Amino acid sequence: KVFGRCELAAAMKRHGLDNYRGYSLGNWVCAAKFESNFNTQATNRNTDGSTDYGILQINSRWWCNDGRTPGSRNLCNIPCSALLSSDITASVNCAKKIVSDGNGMNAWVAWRNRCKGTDVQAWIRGCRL
Ligand SMILES: CC(=O)N[C@@H]1[C@@H](O)[C@H](O[C@@H]2O[C@H](CO)[C@@H](O[C@@H]3O[C@H](CO)[C@@H](O)[C@H](O)[C@H]3NC(C)=O)[C@H](O)[C@H]2NC(C)=O)[C@@H](CO)O[C@H]1O
Ligand SMILES: [Cl-]
Ligand code: NA
Repeated sequence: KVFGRCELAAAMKRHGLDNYRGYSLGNWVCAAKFESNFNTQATNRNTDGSTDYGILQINSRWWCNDGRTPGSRNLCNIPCSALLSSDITASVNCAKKIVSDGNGMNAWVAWRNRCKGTDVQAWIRGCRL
């Protein structure tokens, strides 16, 4: 599923991401835009053999199990395929765990390079909400 900008914003707010750990809704919408272009089915292979999954490109080395990343961990205790559903519930719960681990949203490289410090409130402009 390719979400619309305001559609994803309302979904993220309903699942409790608005201001979670002090990060406003626009930050999460911006991060999703540059990580996956709002496509829930996005997948990307890393050089170390791990894979990134879903709307927020969560990594298999630490957070989920895909059965093909030898030596990995599974801190969200969930199959990586569950992060590709049209329903973003699993991705949001895991992202809540990730952002609390110590380095905040710097866990997402695209957020650090393209969203951090910018006028992120623009990403929720025009949405009823
Ligand atoms: C969205 C996503 O999956 N991003 C991936 C990053 O999570 C990952 O970076 C590494 O993440 C781990 C787990 O959060 C970091 O470990 C933590 O380190 C801090 C101190 O910096 C400490 O508070 C924690 O104890 C420790 N957690 C543990 C041990 O469970 C680690 O610092 C990150 N490594 C880096 C930044 O080099 C990167 C790299 O694998 O991939 C992203 O896709
Ligand atoms: Cl980047
Ligand atoms: Na794993």
